[PDB]
Amino acid sequence: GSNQNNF
Ligand SMILES: [Zn+2]
Repeated sequence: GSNQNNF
């Protein structure tokens, strides 16, 4: 799957 981190 794809992963996104938005700090
Ligand atoms: Zn993955």
